[PDB]
Amino acid sequence: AMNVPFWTEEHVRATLPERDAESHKGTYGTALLLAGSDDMPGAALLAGLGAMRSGLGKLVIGTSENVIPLIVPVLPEATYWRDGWKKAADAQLEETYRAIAIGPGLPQTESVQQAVDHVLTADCPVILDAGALAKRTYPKREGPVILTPHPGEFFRMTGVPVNELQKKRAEYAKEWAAQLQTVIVLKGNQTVIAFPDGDCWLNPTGNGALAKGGTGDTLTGMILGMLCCHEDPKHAVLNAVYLHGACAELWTDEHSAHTLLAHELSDILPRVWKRFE
Amino acid sequence: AMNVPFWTEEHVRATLPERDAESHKGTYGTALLLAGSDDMPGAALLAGLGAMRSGLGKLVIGTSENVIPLIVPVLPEATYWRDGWKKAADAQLEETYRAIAIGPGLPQTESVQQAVDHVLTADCPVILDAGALAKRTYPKREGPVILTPHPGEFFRMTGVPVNELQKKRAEYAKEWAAQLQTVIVLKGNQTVIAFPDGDCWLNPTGNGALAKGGTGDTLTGMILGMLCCHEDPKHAVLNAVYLHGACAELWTDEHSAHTLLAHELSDILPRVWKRFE
Amino acid sequence: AMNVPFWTEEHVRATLPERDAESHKGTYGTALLLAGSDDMPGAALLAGLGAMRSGLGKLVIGTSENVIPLIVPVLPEATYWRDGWKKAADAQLEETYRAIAIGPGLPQTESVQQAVDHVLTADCPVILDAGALAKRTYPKREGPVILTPHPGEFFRMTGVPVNELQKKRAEYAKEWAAQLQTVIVLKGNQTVIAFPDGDCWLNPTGNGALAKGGTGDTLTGMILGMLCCHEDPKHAVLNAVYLHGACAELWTDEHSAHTLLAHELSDILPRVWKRFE
Amino acid sequence: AMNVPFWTEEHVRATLPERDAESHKGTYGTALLLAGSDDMPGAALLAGLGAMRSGLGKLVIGTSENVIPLIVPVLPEATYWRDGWKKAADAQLEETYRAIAIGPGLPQTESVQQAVDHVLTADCPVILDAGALAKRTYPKREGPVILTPHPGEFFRMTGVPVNELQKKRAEYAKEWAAQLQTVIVLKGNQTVIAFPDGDCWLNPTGNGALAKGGTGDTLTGMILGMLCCHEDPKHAVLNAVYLHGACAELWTDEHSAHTLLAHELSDILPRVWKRFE
Ligand SMILES: Nc1ncnc2c1ncn2[C@@H]1O[C@H](COP(=O)(O)O)[C@@H](O)[C@H]1O
Ligand SMILES: Nc1ncnc2c1ncn2[C@@H]1O[C@H](COP(=O)(O)O)[C@@H](O)[C@H]1O
Ligand SMILES: Nc1ncnc2c1ncn2[C@@H]1O[C@H](COP(=O)(O)O)[C@@H](O)[C@H]1O
Ligand SMILES: Nc1ncnc2c1ncn2[C@@H]1O[C@H](COP(=O)(O)O)[C@@H](O)[C@H]1O
Ligand SMILES: Nc1ncnc2c1ncn2[C@@H]1O[C@H](COP(=O)(O)O)[C@@H](O)[C@H]1O
Ligand SMILES: Nc1ncnc2c1ncn2[C@@H]1O[C@H](COP(=O)(O)O)[C@@H](O)[C@H]1O
Ligand SMILES: Nc1ncnc2c1ncn2[C@@H]1O[C@H](COP(=O)(O)O)[C@@H](O)[C@H]1O
Ligand SMILES: Nc1ncnc2c1ncn2[C@@H]1O[C@H](COP(=O)(O)O)[C@@H](O)[C@H]1O
Ligand SMILES: [Mg+2]
Ligand SMILES: [Mg+2]
Ligand SMILES: [Mg+2]
Ligand SMILES: [Mg+2]
Repeated sequence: AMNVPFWTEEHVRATLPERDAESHKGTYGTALLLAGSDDMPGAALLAGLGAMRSGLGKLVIGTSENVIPLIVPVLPEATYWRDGWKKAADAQLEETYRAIAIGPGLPQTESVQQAVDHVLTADCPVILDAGALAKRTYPKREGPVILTPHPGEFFRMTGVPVNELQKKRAEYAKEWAAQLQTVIVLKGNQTVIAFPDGDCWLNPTGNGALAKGGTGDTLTGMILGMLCCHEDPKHAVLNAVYLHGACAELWTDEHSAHTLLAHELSDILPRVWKRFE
Repeated sequence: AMNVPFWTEEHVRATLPERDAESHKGTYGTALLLAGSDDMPGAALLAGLGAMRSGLGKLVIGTSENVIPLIVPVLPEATYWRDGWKKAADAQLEETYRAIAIGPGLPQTESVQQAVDHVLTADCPVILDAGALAKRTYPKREGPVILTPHPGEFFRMTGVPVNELQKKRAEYAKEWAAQLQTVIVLKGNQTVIAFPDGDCWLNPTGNGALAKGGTGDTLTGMILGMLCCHEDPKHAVLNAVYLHGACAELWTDEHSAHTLLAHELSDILPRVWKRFE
Repeated sequence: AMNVPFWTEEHVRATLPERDAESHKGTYGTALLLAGSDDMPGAALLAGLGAMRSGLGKLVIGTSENVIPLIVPVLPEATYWRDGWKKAADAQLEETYRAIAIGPGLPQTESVQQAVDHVLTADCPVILDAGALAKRTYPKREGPVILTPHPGEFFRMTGVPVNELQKKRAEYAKEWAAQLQTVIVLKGNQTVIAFPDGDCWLNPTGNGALAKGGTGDTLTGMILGMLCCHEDPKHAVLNAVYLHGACAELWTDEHSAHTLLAHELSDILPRVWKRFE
Repeated sequence: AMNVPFWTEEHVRATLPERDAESHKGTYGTALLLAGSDDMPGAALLAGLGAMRSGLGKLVIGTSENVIPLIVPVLPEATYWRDGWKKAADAQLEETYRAIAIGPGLPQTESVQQAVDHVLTADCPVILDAGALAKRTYPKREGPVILTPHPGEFFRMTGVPVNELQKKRAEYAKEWAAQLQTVIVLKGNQTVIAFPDGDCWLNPTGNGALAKGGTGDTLTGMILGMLCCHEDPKHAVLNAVYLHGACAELWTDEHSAHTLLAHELSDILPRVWKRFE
């Protein structure tokens, strides 16, 4: 209705970063992932794999103590801030991060919001997902704040009922990105990426293989890692959404769309990303 | 003897569901898996992988507390109801599920039967396997009850000795599906799928690679997931049994039948299912 | 020197079992693996994978309590006898097994020998490896006892120094198989399989990729599983040793011999075994 | 500037060891890896996989008690010295090792230095990495001491600021290898391998896929294993650095350089090493 353009293959190709010969892990920064709780542990593994696959230099995972041992055998490249998401409720971060994500696998509690308020005093891009998404406003700060709601979460944030939202997705996503002054990645078929300066794009990739638990956790991690290796955080968000969907499309070439498990998106991304270089 | 027809490739092709572009995890429902105990933990991983591979939207695994950490690194897409199978002994479920399975890796105790009685007050299809199979009767309810005995379990349920059962498998499975008013998936070479309205089919797929611990746990999960994405639960049961056997047949093309491990059925299913689309 | 014959491809082909359409896990029996301790846990995973890959019907792993959780995510098809190897020191087994192995990852203690004495009152083939190998004698019983020493272990059992043993491997292995009335699988390049009735064979397969920790643990499991699916336990031992070596030979076609990890033998066996059918 | 030569493919080919038919795990020695702590557990898995992939006979991992269970399911071929890195602070090793590595995933503490001092009284090559790297001197001993700093660690060791170091890498690495009488593997693009007898080489392999957490942990393990199977420890160091980089180059043929995870280097090495035989 607003003729929102698609972020196309050519846009992805033009904006994906190089990984120069003369670079080291510091060049690509340290990200912080605040995710995973005792009854929702998996989201931390899913977002952690997503992030480390996506071009960062180092990853610190601030997860609940009992979730740590579940990540290590799969992702021994991550290090930990023990009970990090809980500790972030109590004080500003003393360490500097290139980008921060909070929420996958976290409960929708006031303590999580206290951690959000603390993380937002850092000077870096911050992603809020899942349990960190609430009806609230956001402080003026330098770095972008990126919200990644599915339509149910968007209802929670805005009071716009899902059946109404789905009739005018880009109109609502844009209106709320403007009002909140946050980026909004409104998930679904033709995911909307709405920027608070009024730029808006639709994502052309993806399919129903993604319509299963965990896929958004992987996405959150992909955005996190891409924020570390892209100079322009807009490109990081857009490329992450695009490549996430493209991994599902590769899967369905030889596998049924009913059978994908989220973590496999991370396994597919290395070859998919290569195709866009 | 009763000329029971085979559920054929063409039946599978005609009844497997689509996964539409305009769908999300809610479209494919949330299943509940009540499985896995401290000395039989593996069944929960096997049924959990089977279920998430088979087209559901979300999976909640109600397993013993100490089994949880053993599933997460392999299946980070599942969430948990801590000690769920034990808690189900005490009260009706307050959450709504698209389908429920109970029994793989559970002991054959009265407490498991109490959980069965509670789960049966939900309005959804329910699968009973392994430890949940007992000599008993079933309350009138809307959703189908699907029993998945091997011949030893069928003896436990009915008093029909295995050596007699094996002479007239479909006759006994049909008689007991009618008497109990449950679906009976009577396992073995030429698995019988007997419906309580008198429909009955034989499964043409599978081989001796399946004659090893855990394969039925994987099957239970496959039925669970297929109940979530098929409109007709009869088709879900039939397709699950068929595709389970077909995965073993793919394995034996290049691998010895002596060497299959149950979890690999789940790894094979993505490509096998694609062939039937 | 004694012109001991090789167990050849044609011998393997002639003696490997079928896995009939009309069979179930009971047909292929339940094995018991008594293995793995707190500072040597890995041997239980290695022997467990080896066994379940090798044609048994069910596997019960009697391992230390804290080792259980380390096996489950890799081998969810196994079930457990909690602290089984320790409990076997106290009483005869009340359950019937098709075959038993004891020792991989167990300490060389008197308590392990007490478990050995108890396991030997069962009527089935029994394999002793690693910590279960000691200087001792064996009671008259129906089922074969199969010892799987490397030359260091053979010295421990016999007092024959390794440098002397290696000069006349088959002569010593035969002499001691006769004296003890046990099968002796004397490991190394050209493994000797000596039977207490005086039959003796050399194994023609294998290479230096096997000269690394854990490979014998995998072998012990392979023998265990093959004892369950072969009618003649001599063939089970011989085929296991042969196929174990053949998996290393397949590895070295495209991978360096320096780089094999024991568990990968188990991953290779499905395709290798197929070649001999 | 000093015209330091590259260690080339032809050098690697000429110096990689054989793995003879008549060999066993003792031929290739037992290594000790002192690595992994509660908030940095992954380094032990990464270095452990690296080491066992690289031609040793046995590996003992002296890691913190709670890290053990995280390694076993991935690397069941390793055995353990429980809390080994901590115990090494208290006394000389009573066991003989072919080579020792200390530091990956260890904190930069005085207790780690006490363990270093004890390990150095053994008569074998010793690698110091990560937490074991400090500003210090080294006792006269037979076996080489091999330091594996990245430029940040080199600053910690020497006071040479990174921006100055990077202008004259080989000059500084050589000067400090001479002064300390240690081997220095100065990491980065064109890694410098400086020997204390004044030999020095540059590594021609590798790319930005390596510029991510954990890759140096894998390298430390590769050096450790190669020290066990090479007669000349200089060749072991040089070959390890070379093959490590070559694995990254193989990865980038079909996968994006942004997406490599360190543990995958270990998965690639078997085929890469084969190419140089
Ligand atoms: N190749 C390199 N060149 C320059 N600095 C480096 C290099 N590798 C690591 N560093 C520095 O050391 C830090 C990493 O320390 P660590 O994570 O403790 O191993 C980086 O953030 C850089 O500041
Ligand atoms: N049918 C579909 N087509 C394309 N993308 C989808 C579809 N269903 C779900 N997704 C994506 O899967 C993810 C779901 O996020 P979440 O609900 O947080 O797991 C988002 O990236 C969605 O845009
Ligand atoms: N693409 C979508 N369109 C409409 N509703 C959705 C979509 N994705 C998620 N939801 C809603 O939110 C619920 C999932 O919430 P959660 O499992 O907490 O992430 C679903 O059951 C739906 O009711
Ligand atoms: N020989 C065989 N041919 C076909 N299917 C088999 C065979 N042996 C076992 N199965 C199947 O393997 C599963 C065994 O279930 P369970 O005993 O619960 O593990 C069922 O789906 C059986 O029908
Ligand atoms: N296809 C089958 N035909 C006959 N008996 C079976 C079959 N599958 C399982 N059983 C019996 O039930 C036992 C397995 O029980 P469980 O291990 O408790 O699932 C087997 O040892 C058999 O005695
Ligand atoms: N160089 C070699 N050639 C053939 N087989 C070997 C070689 N080195 C070791 N093995 C085998 O590897 C296993 C070692 O057993 P263990 O010492 O118990 O791990 C046995 O099956 C040996 O025969
Ligand atoms: N094929 C073989 N030939 C000679 N000695 C061996 C062989 N395999 C193992 N050993 C000896 O036994 C030791 C291994 O014992 P273990 O690690 O306890 O299994 C080796 O270090 C050797 O001294
Ligand atoms: N851009 C690059 N080119 C080649 N090697 C690299 C590059 N970045 C990092 N490395 C290597 O990756 C490892 C990093 O070690 P560490 O910082 O200890 O993880 C070392 O082997 C470095 O030489
Ligand atoms: Mg989500
Ligand atoms: Mg069963
Ligand atoms: Mg051994
Ligand atoms: Mg390092």
